[PDB]
Amino acid sequence: EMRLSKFFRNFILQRKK
Repeated sequence: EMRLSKFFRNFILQRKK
């Protein structure tokens, strides 16, 4: 939905941990 979750998404995205 947002590209903001990119910079750290590239590192790793684990919203649900």
